[PDB]
Amino acid sequence: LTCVKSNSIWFPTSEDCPDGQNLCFKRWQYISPRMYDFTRGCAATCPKAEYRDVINCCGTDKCNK
Repeated sequence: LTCVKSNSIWFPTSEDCPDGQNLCFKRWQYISPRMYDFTRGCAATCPKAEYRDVINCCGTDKCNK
């Protein structure tokens, strides 16, 4: 599986997922009313979304743009 990857170290790019990580995720973490951290990458499992920790996942190549 290949996913879009973007985080504190990576400008948007693509990652070939480590074996056993078969999900691509998009995640938003609340910092303040007008600020959040947006990240993208590979994952093994998808936790439930919450208001301040919003996540969605998918299992097709680069489906997490």
